[PDB]
Amino acid sequence: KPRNYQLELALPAMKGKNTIICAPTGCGKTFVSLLICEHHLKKFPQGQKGKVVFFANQIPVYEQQKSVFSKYFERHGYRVTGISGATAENVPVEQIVENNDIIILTPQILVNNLKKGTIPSLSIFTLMIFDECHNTSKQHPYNMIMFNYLDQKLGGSSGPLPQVIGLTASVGVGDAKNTDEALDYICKLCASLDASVIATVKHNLEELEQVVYKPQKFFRK
Amino acid sequence: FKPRNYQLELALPAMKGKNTIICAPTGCGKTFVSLLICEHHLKKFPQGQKGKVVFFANQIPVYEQQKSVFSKYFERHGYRVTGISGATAENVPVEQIVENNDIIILTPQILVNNLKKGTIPSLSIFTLMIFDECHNTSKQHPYNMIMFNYLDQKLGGSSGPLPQVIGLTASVGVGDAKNTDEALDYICKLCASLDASVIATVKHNLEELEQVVYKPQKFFRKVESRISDKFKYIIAQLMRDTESLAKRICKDREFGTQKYEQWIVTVQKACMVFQMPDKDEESRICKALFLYTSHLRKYNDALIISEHARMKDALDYLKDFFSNVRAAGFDEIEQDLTQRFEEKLQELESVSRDPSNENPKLEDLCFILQEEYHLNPETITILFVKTRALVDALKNWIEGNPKLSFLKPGILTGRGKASGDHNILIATSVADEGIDIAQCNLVILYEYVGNVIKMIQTRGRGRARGSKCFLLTSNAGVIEKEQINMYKEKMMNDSILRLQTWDEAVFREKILHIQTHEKFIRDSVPDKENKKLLCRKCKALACYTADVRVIEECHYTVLGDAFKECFVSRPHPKPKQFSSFEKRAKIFCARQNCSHDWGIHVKYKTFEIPVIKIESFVVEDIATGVQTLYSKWKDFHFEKIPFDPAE
Amino acid sequence: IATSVADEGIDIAQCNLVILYEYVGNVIKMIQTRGRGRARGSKCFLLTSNAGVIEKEQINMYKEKMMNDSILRLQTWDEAVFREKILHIQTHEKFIRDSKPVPDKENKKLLCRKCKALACYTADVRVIEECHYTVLGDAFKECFVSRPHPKPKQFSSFEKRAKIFCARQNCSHDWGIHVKYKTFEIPVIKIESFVVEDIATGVQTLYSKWKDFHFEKIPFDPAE
Amino acid sequence: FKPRNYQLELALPAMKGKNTIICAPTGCGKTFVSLLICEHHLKKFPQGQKGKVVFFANQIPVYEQQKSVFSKYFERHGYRVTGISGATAENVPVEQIVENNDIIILTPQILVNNLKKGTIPSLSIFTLMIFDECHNTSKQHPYNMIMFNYLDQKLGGSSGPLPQVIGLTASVGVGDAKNTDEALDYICKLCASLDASVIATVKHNLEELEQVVYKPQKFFRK
RNA sequence: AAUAUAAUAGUGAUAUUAUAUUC
RNA sequence: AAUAUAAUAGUGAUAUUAUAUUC
RNA sequence: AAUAUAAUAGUGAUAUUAUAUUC
RNA sequence: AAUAUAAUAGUGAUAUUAUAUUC
Ligand SMILES: *O[C@H]1[C@@H](O)[C@H](n2cnc3c(=O)[nH]c(N)nc32)O[C@@H]1COP(=O)(O)OP(=O)(O)OP(=O)(O)O
Ligand SMILES: *O[C@H]1[C@@H](O)[C@H](n2cnc3c(=O)[nH]c(N)nc32)O[C@@H]1COP(=O)(O)OP(=O)(O)OP(=O)(O)O
Ligand SMILES: *O[C@H]1[C@@H](O)[C@H](n2cnc3c(=O)[nH]c(N)nc32)O[C@@H]1COP(=O)(O)OP(=O)(O)OP(=O)(O)O
Ligand SMILES: *O[C@H]1[C@@H](O)[C@H](n2cnc3c(=O)[nH]c(N)nc32)O[C@@H]1COP(=O)(O)OP(=O)(O)OP(=O)(O)O
Ligand SMILES: [Mg+2]
Ligand SMILES: [Mg+2]
Ligand SMILES: [Mg+2]
Ligand SMILES: [Mg+2]
Ligand SMILES: [Zn+2]
Ligand SMILES: [Zn+2]
Repeated sequence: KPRNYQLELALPAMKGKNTIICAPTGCGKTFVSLLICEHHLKKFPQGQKGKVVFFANQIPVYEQQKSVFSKYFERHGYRVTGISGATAENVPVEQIVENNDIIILTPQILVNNLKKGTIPSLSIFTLMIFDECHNTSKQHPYNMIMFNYLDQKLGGSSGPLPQVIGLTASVGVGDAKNTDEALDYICKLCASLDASVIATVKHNLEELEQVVYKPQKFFRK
Repeated sequence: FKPRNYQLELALPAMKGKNTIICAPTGCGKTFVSLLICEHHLKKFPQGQKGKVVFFANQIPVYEQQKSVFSKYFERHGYRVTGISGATAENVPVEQIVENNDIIILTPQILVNNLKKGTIPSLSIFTLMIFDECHNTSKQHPYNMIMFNYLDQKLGGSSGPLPQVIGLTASVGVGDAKNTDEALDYICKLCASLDASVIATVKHNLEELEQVVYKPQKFFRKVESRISDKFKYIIAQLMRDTESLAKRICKDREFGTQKYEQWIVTVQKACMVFQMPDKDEESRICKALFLYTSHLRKYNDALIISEHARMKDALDYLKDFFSNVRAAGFDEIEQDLTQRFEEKLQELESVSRDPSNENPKLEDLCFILQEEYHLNPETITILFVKTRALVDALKNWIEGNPKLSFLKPGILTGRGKASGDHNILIATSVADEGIDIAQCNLVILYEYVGNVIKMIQTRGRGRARGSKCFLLTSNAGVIEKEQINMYKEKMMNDSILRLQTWDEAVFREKILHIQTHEKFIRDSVPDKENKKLLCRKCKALACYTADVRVIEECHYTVLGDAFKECFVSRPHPKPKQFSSFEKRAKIFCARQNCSHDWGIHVKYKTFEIPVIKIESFVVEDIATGVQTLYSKWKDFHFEKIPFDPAE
Repeated sequence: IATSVADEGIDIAQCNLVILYEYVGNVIKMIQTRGRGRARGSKCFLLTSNAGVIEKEQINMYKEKMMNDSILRLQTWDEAVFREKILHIQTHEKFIRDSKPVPDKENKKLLCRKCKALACYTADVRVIEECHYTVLGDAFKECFVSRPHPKPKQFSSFEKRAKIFCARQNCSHDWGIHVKYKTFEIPVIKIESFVVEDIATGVQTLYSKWKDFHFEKIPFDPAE
Repeated sequence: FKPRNYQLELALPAMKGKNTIICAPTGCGKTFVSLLICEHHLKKFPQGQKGKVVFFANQIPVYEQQKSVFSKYFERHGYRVTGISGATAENVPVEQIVENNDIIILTPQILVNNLKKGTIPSLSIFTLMIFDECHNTSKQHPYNMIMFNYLDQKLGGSSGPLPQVIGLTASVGVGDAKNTDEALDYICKLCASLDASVIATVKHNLEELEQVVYKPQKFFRK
């Protein structure tokens, strides 16, 4: 039984919109991910099937997400697998991606396999989820994958592209000294993830504030 | 191809770029007129430009026919012909299909819907429009919606180019006009609806036209009603005993008439809103009342059927009814009523097996058929009746009659809830002209009441010289209706010939006036608290208005696993795909074999969902307790939550 | 409160009290049930009004003694000899294991076991993947009702959607299920709900399982 | 309608997805055979997928007839039928026309020219191909050019999905063959041209067929 | 302009003519 | 679900039924 | 639809019911 | 080996160090 604000955060994503989901740490973004993935996979007709890729930037988060998704989606008939640096070598990555509906990856695997050529395009995925998506910027692996995405989009490749969902507790304003510059930075981040929507808790705020409380900060000089 | 002179004469005003209503007798070959107009229209453009024609067929057979003819004819000229009907309208790029074809055959609802969605931005994309049976352009008919768009663009400041409008009809109609002047008004309003400045009729070439389409002679047969009803004498006792049974539970007009039908329907709707503290008892007596009024209705129907046909046919109607009832299941009330019916069955079949009781109308009909087939054994007949029950009735009556043995009957009805060997074709009615069938040199109208347009159109079956049309009735009013319809035709032709004499400019001015007036006329709080939806028969709880979702601002479905326990289902007798929906099965009330029809079960996109009609339910307000009944979902006013796939 | 659990199953909370109410089982389940009593001081009561049940599980205890003793005996044997004996038993079992009735092509009639209404014909019955049986034609569709399945499940290539019942005079006898199989939406019927009348003879016989019903079973062809 | 048994028999190898040359006497109603195969082909696809059938008529009258019949038959089932001939082939978005229609009747030269022009990138857009009078596939005839494209795609390194291929003929021909072995070679070469692994003829149902198409008695007047 | 079939001349590729079709 | 026609009830917007069509 | 276990009649293959599981 | 963040120096690209991660 999901909390209301989780449904509220998941709603723009479930409508097929590329979305940056911004909510405080500990609000249970995992279940949001599960809802988005479930709705995304079940929406496809009989003659078609979706493929979801979940990017976790760290091995503990990788294993956790892999376990949770495997336990949750085994029932619905979706095969969940994962590729980390340990199991990434001397394996048919293309087949592993092809033979599974949900694939949990550390971004470096996809970067390496993309530039190596084993995975020709991102068109193989119908959905992408970046955990801690604020990391998409500069030379970070996230941003490299997204560079592949945008290179395909802005080019004449004319191939189908996956829906992109970011997840973060903060997008960040960067070095911005004022709200205008902040707006520009946030816009550039949205551009990085090709997101047209930023989802935050609005209607359900009072419920959210009964879960994650803001601690008091003191300054000792 | 060798076109007749009157066809060129009719097509001439349209070829001059004039918006034109083409009025000519049914069967004169209007298709060739359309072909000529389209060919000339397409070939008139310079090299750097091209025209786009859209043809409106109101019915699918006409759609396929016209699409085929236009494709076969215009392929050699380098013009692509396509079509979009209800079947092929879904999940297709309508805009591109229109853009990539020169001639497009369409059922009007496609264009109305696509204009409403905005997929087709403007009517400016067409340089020519052709309305088949253009007399249908009026009121809320799809044709008139299209023309609403057209005139909204013309009278507006958009200043976009508009297509030439060509209507086609056998009769424009005078409407309700009691005199020629008012008829002139109606015709002018029609011309305003189609934005037509010209009414084209055959004048110079009439002598050629009259050698193709001949006017059949019309005879009026006025007969007497059957002199004595034994059948109604005894069945009025079953109506009386049933309304006496109803007279036990109630705590609260002639038989065999429409008045009694209206009364018993209003009563049936009155019994659904009665309430008690005990709800199960309420369900019992409401089911009882529903059943009583139902049997009453069926008995009434039997009376009427036997008025217009054999008493055996009415008896068999009731027997079919009770057969179905027996198939439904054993209900105490139904078993009772069927029992009391079965008590009188012997007496009844005793009373319709007698040759003495045969109705005067069927005797006279038999006389007509006998004489006409005696004179001409090769005669092909078509027999129009009001109801399908009468279709079956006369179907059985003909082959159940030894004297009519030369007849080989056939059936023509609608789909919904000479060289061959069929000599006579019994039918209900056919919308407009339709596809040409075998020529009938005998047309029998049995208790038929039409309008002037249908009268003029039915002549198309009699095109051959020597065709005859009889009107047989016991009502004596029907005669008068047909006669005043003939007078209406006179008014029509005279008013048309008067309009043709006007200066075209002045006529355009009057038309513009009418159009602007009509546009002026045309341009002229939902309840948020939860309601209950109860069965209209057993008063059982079916749904809550919070569970109801609205798909495409039209169809209504239900969410939750709760509703799945309230209904049963059986595969749909007539599986049909409407819009984006595909009919699968019928859903009925599941409580104690109530089996009341709640709606249908359909496949919509990826979902398998039930769709219900408010007509089958009673709306109870939780707060007040007041129960209400509703026409259609349009008249039910509450805030309707759109269907969300993500919900 | 529970009915039964196959084998050990998932590990549950530790119960220091296990009560068997009119319960009868084998030695294996007896030893497995102890797994819920792992902690010291756990107790197991067997409560019955039958002088038999007690006797049953004590001969089960004796069976356990025999088991442990026999295992202790087998563990003293030489592994080579044991391999030899095992191979002997294996070959024997394979010999026993390595060691079809003529189908009836006469058209039968499948009648409702309750109301004796005609449901199906054996000419209409088609077999999907050697196991499940369906009914062709639009004739069958007027013989049955359907209700949304209370426990929809996916088995193999099939998806359960509705349950189907008899339509005649509210017989409502359970004839089978209605399923989505590949591209087709089709009913699947069980023979245990029907009576077979060969009306050549006029004889009515009853079959519990489909594989015990021998008639001509034609494969399901999408190309029909 | 009510198909004759030999028609179902002839269509059966095609309805199982095999590339098939159908060889039957002239006037046995091959039209309804095509209708059967096409209907089954289009209805076999799941919801999220759809097929595209292309019918090759070598002559304009046959083109118009087949276009008409297919249109009248498949309109009710929700399949758009169209056609492209020499008259309608110029200054039109042929690629879009192919894309936006389920059943397309072509004269072969349209497909040849449009394949060569590049407007139709691959035959992978069609899930089914039907050649009327398929014995014409040989030498430089347009049919054989189309099949050259097909076979170049098949035998080539990168090969996408390929359409099922159904030929229709009264006679496959033996060529100049002077004996049954050379005839066998010619027939095998023809089957190789159309990529057909099955030759369907009427065998089980022969009596029914011989009640429909009778063989005229031939006399020679010297 | 291209394609097919037939007859012909030639050992053959082909060539002439006849016939049909297509873009 | 929408639309048209006819009869009936009402002064009428409408309403009921019948018939047909469309999406 | 298959599989296992238990009770019950049969000497037994089995059969009925109960329970549980799997595809 | 790659990447991110922070401090510091520099107008800046960057550079040093610290910290963390990934392959
Ligand atoms: O070289 C040919 C050709 O370029 C052109 N031509 C004439 N008809 C066609 C045609 O149907 N298709 C194509 N692709 N090209 C065509 O004309 C040149 C020769 O002219 P002709 O005198 O031989 O042709 P004409 O129209 O006078 O007579 P015919 O075509 O009926 O035989
Ligand atoms: O409210 C209606 C409607 O939502 C839906 N429905 C049924 N047929 C159609 C249709 O042709 N076009 C549209 N837009 N909507 C349709 O069903 C609801 C009512 O169900 P019914 O019981 O009246 O439908 P049924 O098939 O049983 O009768 P009928 O359609 O043959 O007259
Ligand atoms: O003959 C059976 C069978 O073909 C099919 N069926 C039903 N459930 C399954 C299943 O779990 N696995 C397989 N392989 N096949 C199955 O249904 C036919 C009989 O229908 P039932 O009424 O017995 O099945 P139902 O769902 O109504 O009851 P239940 O078995 O789940 O309890
Ligand atoms: O140039 C580097 C590099 O080639 C190699 N190396 C060491 N660790 C890694 C690694 O995690 N991933 C990759 N791709 N390459 C690696 O060693 C060379 C330098 O040796 P170092 O002394 O700097 O590395 P070392 O293991 O000794 O120290 P540390 O990296 O654990 O702190
Ligand atoms: Mg799917
Ligand atoms: Mg053939
Ligand atoms: Mg499909
Ligand atoms: Mg060519
Ligand atoms: Zn009910
Ligand atoms: Zn039954």
